[PDB]
Amino acid sequence: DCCLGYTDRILHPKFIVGFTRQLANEGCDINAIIFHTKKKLSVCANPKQTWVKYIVRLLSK
Repeated sequence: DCCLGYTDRILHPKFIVGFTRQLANEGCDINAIIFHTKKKLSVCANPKQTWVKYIVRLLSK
């Protein structure tokens, strides 16, 4: 259950209903933002990307 890398497919804000964080010091070797959909389809994203931070920002508003 660790993200081993990041999606390079588009992250569509309208389909994303929340996220979970993966930290490189809790079991897994890299940090990741895991977005998920209504369907609970999950996708690994790069925490350092501006677009990822933005969506996280949008969910928290």
